[PDB]
Amino acid sequence: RERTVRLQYGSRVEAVYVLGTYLWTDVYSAAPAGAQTFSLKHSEHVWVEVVRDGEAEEVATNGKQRWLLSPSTTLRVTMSQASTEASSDKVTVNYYDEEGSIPIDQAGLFLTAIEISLDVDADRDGVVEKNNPKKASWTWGPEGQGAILLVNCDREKVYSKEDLKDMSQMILRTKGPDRLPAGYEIVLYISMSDSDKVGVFYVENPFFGQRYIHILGRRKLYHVVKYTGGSAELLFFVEGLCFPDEGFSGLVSIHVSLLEYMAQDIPLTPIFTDTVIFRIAPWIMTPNILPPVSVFVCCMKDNYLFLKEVKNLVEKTNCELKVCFQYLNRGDRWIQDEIEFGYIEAPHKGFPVVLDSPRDGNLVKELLGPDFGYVTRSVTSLDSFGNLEVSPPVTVNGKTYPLGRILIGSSFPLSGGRRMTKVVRDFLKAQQVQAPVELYSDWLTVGHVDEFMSFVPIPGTKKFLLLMASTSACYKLFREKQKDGHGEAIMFKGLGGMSSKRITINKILSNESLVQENLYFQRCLDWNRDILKKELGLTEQDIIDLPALFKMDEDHRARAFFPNMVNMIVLDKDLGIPKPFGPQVEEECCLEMHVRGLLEPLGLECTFIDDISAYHKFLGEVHCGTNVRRKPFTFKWWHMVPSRR
Amino acid sequence: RERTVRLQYGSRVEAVYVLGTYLWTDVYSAAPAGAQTFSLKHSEHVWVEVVRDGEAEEVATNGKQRWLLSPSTTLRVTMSQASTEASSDKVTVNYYDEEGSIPIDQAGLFLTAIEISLDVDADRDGVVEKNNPKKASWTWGPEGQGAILLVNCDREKVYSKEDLKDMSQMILRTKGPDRLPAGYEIVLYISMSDSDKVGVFYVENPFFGQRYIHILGRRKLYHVVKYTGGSAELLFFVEGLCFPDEGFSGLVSIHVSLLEYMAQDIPLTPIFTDTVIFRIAPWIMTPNILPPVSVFVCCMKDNYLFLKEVKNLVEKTNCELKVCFQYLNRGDRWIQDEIEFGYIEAPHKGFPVVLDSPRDGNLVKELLGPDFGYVTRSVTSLDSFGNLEVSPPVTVNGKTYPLGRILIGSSFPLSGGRRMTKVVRDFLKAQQVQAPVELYSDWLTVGHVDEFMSFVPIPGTKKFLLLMASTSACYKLFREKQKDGHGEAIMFKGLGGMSSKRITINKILSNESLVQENLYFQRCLDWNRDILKKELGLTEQDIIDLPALFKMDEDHRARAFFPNMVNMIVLDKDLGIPKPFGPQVEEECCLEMHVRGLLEPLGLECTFIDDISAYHKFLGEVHCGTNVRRKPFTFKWWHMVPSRR
Ligand SMILES: [Ca+2]
Ligand SMILES: [Ca+2]
Ligand SMILES: [Ca+2]
Ligand SMILES: [Ca+2]
Repeated sequence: RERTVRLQYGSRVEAVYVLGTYLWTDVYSAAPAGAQTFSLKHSEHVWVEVVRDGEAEEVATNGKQRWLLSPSTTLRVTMSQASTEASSDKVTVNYYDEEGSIPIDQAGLFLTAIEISLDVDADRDGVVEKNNPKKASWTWGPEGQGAILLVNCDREKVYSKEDLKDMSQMILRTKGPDRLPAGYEIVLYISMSDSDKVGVFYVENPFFGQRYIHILGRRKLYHVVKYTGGSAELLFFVEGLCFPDEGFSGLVSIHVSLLEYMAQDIPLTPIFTDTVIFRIAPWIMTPNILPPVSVFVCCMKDNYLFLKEVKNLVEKTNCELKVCFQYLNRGDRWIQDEIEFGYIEAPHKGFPVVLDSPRDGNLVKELLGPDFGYVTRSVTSLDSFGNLEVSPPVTVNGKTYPLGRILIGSSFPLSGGRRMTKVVRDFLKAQQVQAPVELYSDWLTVGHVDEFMSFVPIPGTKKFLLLMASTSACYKLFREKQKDGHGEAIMFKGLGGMSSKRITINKILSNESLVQENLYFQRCLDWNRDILKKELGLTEQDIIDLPALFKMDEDHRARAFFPNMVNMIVLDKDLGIPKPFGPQVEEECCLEMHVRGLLEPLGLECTFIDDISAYHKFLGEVHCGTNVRRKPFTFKWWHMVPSRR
Repeated sequence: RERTVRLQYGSRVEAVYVLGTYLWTDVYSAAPAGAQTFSLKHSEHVWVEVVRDGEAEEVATNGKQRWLLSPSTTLRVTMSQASTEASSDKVTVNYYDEEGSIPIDQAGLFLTAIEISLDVDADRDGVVEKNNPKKASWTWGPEGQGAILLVNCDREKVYSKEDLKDMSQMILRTKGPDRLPAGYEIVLYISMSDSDKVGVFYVENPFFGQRYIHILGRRKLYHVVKYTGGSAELLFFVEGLCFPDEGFSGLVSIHVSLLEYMAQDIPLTPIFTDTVIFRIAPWIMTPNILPPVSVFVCCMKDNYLFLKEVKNLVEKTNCELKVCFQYLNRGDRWIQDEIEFGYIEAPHKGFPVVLDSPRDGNLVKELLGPDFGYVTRSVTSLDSFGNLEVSPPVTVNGKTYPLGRILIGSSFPLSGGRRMTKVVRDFLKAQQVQAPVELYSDWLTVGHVDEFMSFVPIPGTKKFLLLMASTSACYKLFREKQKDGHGEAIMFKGLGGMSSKRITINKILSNESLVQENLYFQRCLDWNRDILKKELGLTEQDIIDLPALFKMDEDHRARAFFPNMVNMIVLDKDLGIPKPFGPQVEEECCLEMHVRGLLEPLGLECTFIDDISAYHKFLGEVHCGTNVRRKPFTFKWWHMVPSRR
């Protein structure tokens, strides 16, 4: 970093020198007319080279050497240490005419050397290293570098060092004498565009106590920073205001400049500028294979079997159970549909962050606990978080997705069908590290991917399975039981509001239109199976089909005939599975027995959970919801190398 | 690419098979209840494997082999050649119960195999290869791949193959029997977002002649494509509608799908989809080192010396001269300020493309010739193309910029000064391949980088120089001439409207405020010198300083005292340099002689061009403009690897 400083014809030049740079100095312009040669002297801590046509020669502090004056003969000036009060740092040039050895004039350069570095933790260990030479760039991957910012997820003032504890540190390190020379100041600044992406806090007046003031952000694009002599550090705390999105990459920049005062009405000159970049950490979703921490449940207060059975399930684990009831502004599934658990992470810190999309809007929301960051937002059913899932880590065609891939239900491109809102799809895409895939959920009345699919770990391995609803599996099973003489076996036993229908296996198998409707739904399921296999790199060995059955509405879309078992609580080996209420054979539900026969040999332990008995019947709607909060991946997101956007 | 096709319990399944895929087939669901084992037969061109728990075994066309029925025992079906009218492609499965060897039922799969591939020239040689396996991705670099589109720069109808000659080809290649089976169609489509980025043309009815119809673009997101039997190719022509910009990466996608008809009011199912991506080629600027083709000039019709001298200059070269006059809607420099020559290139074709920003707006604009593509657009003087330059190819800190870097004049970030409009800055940035740098032009009244800087090739080498205006150089020269006894030497000789001012070297050197104003301007120049050296990787050996002098206005901004020599016509070794009208010493302009002494030893040939005499004086404004159209770089832009955006 070479900087231009010219000796002034007929005056001394005084300049601040910033360590890490060096000066090239024109001595030729300040030479009086008619002068021929020049010599120079300089102080102990200034290094001076004479550079003639690109060839550099170090010069002593007081020599008598002379050089011909010439536009192509210049000085190179460097200093390796900042000035103190004991410093007189200078270079003096004397000029000579053709005749005689006594100087006819002299021009000089008086220097004050200071160290200025805006430092961040670019090497991502949680401590702010000195002047990381890569701090002005942000690169992905294990060898990648540059500092990370967390969004402030907790929804002109004064803050202590406690309130800012979760933000990122940025330190302005300086070294120099008691004061900057006359006409200089130091200024921290950001662009107008970044002003809604970040905020920066600082103690403006530490003699009055440490009261952190917001100095950069909305409406404040610059802040003059007071210079302290000697070795000094100013500590700033930095927060992100928003996640990456359509139009925002996640990258922001903060600058510090030493500015020189020219004159009134003249802008100040940026003598030196140092830049750090941050990337705001993306919101990341947790798949079913990650260790469960807490199980969240919502239901009506009187659904007693559901609560007892969920509690019994969780007691088999080390998880905590959190019970929530219904609310005026929210659907009956809201803990599943309106709330999504995810996390954010920086080298120094991370925490869980909940996305909230209340049906009727927000009316206070925690009630979820202080441990969570919280982010709240013409909508269709496809906008629900029931329509959002994420796969376990996969590798596809040699490309690794170490954080898994987000799955979103949609309709065929030319179908004119429903689609999750663009703003939410754009958000998920912009987080980049989960590389989302759209599935086809629009053949379902409600239109949620969690109605037809889920993932479970295979106990005692690092592998997993895709679970798919299958109508073909159900028809096969019922046809077998009928052939076995079980055709009169009744479903919905114990649901009094279903009894008059007297639904048996025979009655189901003889309903011709229902058969055709379910062949079609199987085609819809299989279309998904194929996308999942392609985009997750799965084979048929990775998939288990659970029996399901649907009825068709007037839009030709599906709703559950009996509860969808695939939407289940996965806590490692233990699975809470919705109780299907299937046909009773030998006083056991043939659906429950079939599912156990598929899952148990893999060491998966099945517990059927009754969420419908309290309602006396089942019309395709479930009035309860569950959500599991999980430990984040061990893999650090910033070690991923995502495809070029 | 594995696709799910199930045998149907109690019916035959007919399916289209697309080459490049294969089917996995469930035979277990179609088995009657109570059946134990199955066998199979198949035709000559269908390959069938029995896959038991992931282990695959090829099966003969007619064997007697039997396998136990089981959900985990499936078929894998592949075909390597498309069907003809002579084909009967089929797989038949027979089912058996426990007792007896005669089949109790049979299910079968009748196949029609077709080839479908949407092909583009992804390997960038100008010919459309068959099914490039990378055609759905776009990667930069010499080993990079994916197809390139040109914007249509020539500003519900019918077109011949002639009008579309400059667009990109895309070919849908198919192979199959006389017709698709009942209930299938083929559809080309694009997203709504891409609908303003592209257009696609096709002959809908070739029996009526080849009349190309616009089938995809604004308002048309899909087009049903007629299937022809046998080996067939449908030829599409594709055009880009716009350059990359803020919010548009340059990437677009086109899809073709085989859709299956389900039933009325049911959306059609996308059985197979093939995708090609295009990148729209960026607009690229030509630096002064590229070979000149044509020189464009504008002036008033009576500036005779300018025209004669420019003509004489161009006659020393092989370039063409194009003379343009003044227009009601345009400034006097418009060929320089409102017009910018650049080019676009695709593997098959490229041409020059002019950016047009008329002062008062457009009132027909060519008049520049048919050989050029043409693109026309609260503005300040910084928005002028006089404020836009591009460097020769450089390497900086090991990073190559094989196309050079675009340079744009601006003001200091905190200055509240003028800045080129965001839309234009965003455009230049989005082209990506010239990686623009902002300089400081706002200390100039007009505020154009071309007032203070330019580039010239060094004859007989591959190197170049940066030319910088220097007030220090001028003061040095005048002080020498004064010391030499030339203080009364007069400037502006022959300009009658300057005579009464009687400006001499003495009069200039004694004006104290003008000295201080020009020291300041030199600081502005040097601030630029430093940015240029940093961002272009230049040393002091790459720079020559030309003497310049400015006067200051009420805003503290600079205008030329005498014509700025740095803004010059560079045609290889020959430089048209504005005639400065400097002080006469020994009947030669000391400015002209000084400039010759700097440039000539490098083999640069200097010609001074008088653009001001026709006006009788010089107030800082130039009434003529020039622009040089050049050959594009030999380096292909798509071979560059730009930084992640
Ligand atoms: Ca660190
Ligand atoms: Ca969810
Ligand atoms: Ca090709
Ligand atoms: Ca220009």
